[PDB]
Amino acid sequence: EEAPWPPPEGAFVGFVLSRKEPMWADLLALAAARGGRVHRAPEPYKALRDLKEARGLLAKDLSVLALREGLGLPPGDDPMLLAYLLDPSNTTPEGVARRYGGEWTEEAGERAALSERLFANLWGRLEGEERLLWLYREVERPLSAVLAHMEATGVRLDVAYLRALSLEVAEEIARLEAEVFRLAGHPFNLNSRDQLERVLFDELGLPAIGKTEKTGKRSTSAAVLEALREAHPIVEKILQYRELTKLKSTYIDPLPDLIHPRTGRLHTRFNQTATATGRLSSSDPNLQNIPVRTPLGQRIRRAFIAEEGWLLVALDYSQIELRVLAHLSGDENLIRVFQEGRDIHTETASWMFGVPREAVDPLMRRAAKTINFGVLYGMSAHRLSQELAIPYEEAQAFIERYFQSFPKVRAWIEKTLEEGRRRGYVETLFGRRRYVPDLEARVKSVREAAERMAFNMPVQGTAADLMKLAMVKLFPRLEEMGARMLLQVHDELVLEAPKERAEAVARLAKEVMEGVYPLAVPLEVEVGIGEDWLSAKE
DNA sequence: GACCACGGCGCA
DNA sequence: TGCGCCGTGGTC
Ligand SMILES: Nc1ncnc2c1ncn2[C@H]1CC[C@@H](COP(=O)(O)OP(=O)(O)OP(=O)(O)O)O1
Ligand SMILES: [Mg+2]
Ligand code: NA
Ligand code: NA
Ligand code: NA
Ligand code: NA
Repeated sequence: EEAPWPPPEGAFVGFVLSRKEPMWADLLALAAARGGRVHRAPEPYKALRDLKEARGLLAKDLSVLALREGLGLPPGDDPMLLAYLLDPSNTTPEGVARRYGGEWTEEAGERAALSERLFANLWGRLEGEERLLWLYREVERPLSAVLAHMEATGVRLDVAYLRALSLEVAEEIARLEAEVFRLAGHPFNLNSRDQLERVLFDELGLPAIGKTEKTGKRSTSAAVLEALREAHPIVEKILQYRELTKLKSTYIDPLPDLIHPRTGRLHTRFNQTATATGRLSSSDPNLQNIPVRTPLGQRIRRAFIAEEGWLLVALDYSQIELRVLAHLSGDENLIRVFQEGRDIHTETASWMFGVPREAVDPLMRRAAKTINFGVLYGMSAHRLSQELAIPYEEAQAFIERYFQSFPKVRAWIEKTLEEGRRRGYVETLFGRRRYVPDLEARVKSVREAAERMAFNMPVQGTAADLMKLAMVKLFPRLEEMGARMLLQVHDELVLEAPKERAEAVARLAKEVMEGVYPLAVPLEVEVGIGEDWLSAKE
């Protein structure tokens, strides 16, 4: 059972970290298991040099830490990836363990033994599941290596810039805070939604609109505040206060404190088994939700910069989820729009909601986007009218004139739900699965909620599969050009390239992304270059 | 000190 | 539709 370090090749690794973040963790223990024997490493760090590959639960995490120490240790087989492909609700080692025959403990040796056992059991369950096997070998397993390099590389942050911006925003916050209190006739904690509720609906005469989900309090959400924007001067200042405090507390203040001492850069984690649809997630810190939609947000984007002598290259799949819907549904009108190379939102703004596409004003185009997104998420005419500043009836029509112009989308949604009810799951173009039991619920509200989750997954998940595949293909090509892949934001990639190669890099990555997997419609990629994330965007 | 539920909101 | 993080108001 107990055998001296080192282990034979192909052994499963087990390791304990002082904390969950690979880039910040002390490696406390390092074990390995193979053929019914466990090898525990006398000194974890030195023991790392003996390994040729990290095979086991949470492989990437160990690879990231290895890369941190200047070791080129790649992640290989990971039972978590197998489990997640079988059922995307398999997101943690704790859960996967109890489910497939072990216990996730806090000891390296037991973790190595667990990894071996779980892999054997899980690999057998993936026999016959050829499409999931293809996903594992061709996408998830290789992807884990790409992600490990991204995590270890990190991205550069203009700290002094954010420090200065912080002091600016702090001053503006105090003005709004002072005004709000003037209008309230007294100070209170403006960050407390409970105290705000009292002030708005009880102390001021403002009418409550909706209520909160769990506790049933009168909501003070943006949707509610926006509707009361001209019911009282205090509202506008509260909306602005919300924006500034959100951005300051979430990005401006925390980010500078997260710079790594060795790298001088910011290192997120790209979670590979975290979502029900097949998307990645980002945490510690989350870099897939850096602001950009507001002025202040854009000034925050500017903080993410290229290394000196380098440029950022930002690549973005144009309307990918819509293109994927065109393919999956086979709707002629939708397919023709993309094949003719037309702006789908502009076309959507003419095909319905009047005419003609020579064209529509910009405010009309966002109207079309709202509809499209709405269809994507199964948004009711209610929330659509509230999202469109138009009477409820005006929204109902807009939704109908949509399914008139793109009939096969309707047929596709109905077909997807029917098959989901029979099989108990839905799938992406590549066969990635999400089980959706509640399609058979006897409570309409629950059932319908489940339906929206169900038919959306094939779209969101196919777009995720495509991006993942693209990253897998793109990565080796960048390596050979001396370029870096830094971040992924669902439909977008951010790279780093030497100034002199930035053009060549952008051209190559663009073409690699557009040709990732030919569909019934072309994939168009928009690319931008700049010294910071904002100026690199379009 | 850590952790929780909630409402709220940042991004795709 | 899918995430992860914030402060509040709390518990332990
Ligand atoms: N405000 C919002 N609300 C909900 N979902 C949103 C969103 N913004 C984006 N998404 C979702 C849906 C799409 C995706 C981001 O795509 P783009 O925002 O770039 O819209 P695209 O289709 O490319 O039209 P373009 O104007 O760019 O031509 O994330
Ligand atoms: Mg876009
Ligand atoms: Na991992
Ligand atoms: Na139904
Ligand atoms: Na989606
Ligand atoms: Na090569």
